[PDB]
Amino acid sequence: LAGIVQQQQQLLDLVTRQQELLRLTVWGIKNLQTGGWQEWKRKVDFLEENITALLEEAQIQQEKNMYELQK
Amino acid sequence: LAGIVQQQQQLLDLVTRQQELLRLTVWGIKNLQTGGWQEWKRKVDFLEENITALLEEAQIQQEKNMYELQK
Amino acid sequence: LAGIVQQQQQLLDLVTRQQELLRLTVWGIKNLQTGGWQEWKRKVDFLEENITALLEEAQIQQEKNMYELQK
Repeated sequence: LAGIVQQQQQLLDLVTRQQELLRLTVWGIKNLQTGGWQEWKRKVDFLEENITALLEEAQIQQEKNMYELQK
Repeated sequence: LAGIVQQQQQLLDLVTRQQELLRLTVWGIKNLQTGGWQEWKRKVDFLEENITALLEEAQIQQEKNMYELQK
Repeated sequence: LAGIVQQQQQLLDLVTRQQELLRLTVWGIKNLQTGGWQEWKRKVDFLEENITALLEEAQIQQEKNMYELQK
């Protein structure tokens, strides 16, 4: 199971890095933009906040899984 | 294994949410755009369709894993 | 554990496909862009390189996990 848990850490790191890149693409689009943009912004803001929260929760679950593994 | 299966659900939720954000960034780029854009669109369309299909398959696999766990 | 390992492959495939889509959105933004863009580019380049490396590492870990499973 150590390999499976390690793979989950690698996937978590990948999703975290992809979120960093997504944040940059959103910044880029907002910078180029300055219709339906008002609502676009509201949705993007919700997703960014929600994903950030989910990453934190996934990190906590990773730690619990590692704890149960190490114990 | 319950924690590992739960972590897979959290990663699936993260990728799903990131796809929602990606769909919005693609919408934003298309809106700003209106060269090599014709082919860019074809590739983006393929990826969006393929990822959507993969998310469905991952959800089904998650359910099967949860079933085997619960049983 | 076969189902869990298979689910990790599905998540890896999802993240890989999302990276392909992210690469396209970055290309699109760069094409539309032509301030803080110089640094934006430096950060995006770092993330693209780092994520590519992480995908390779995740693929290797997937293979090791599958090996231990098959053996």
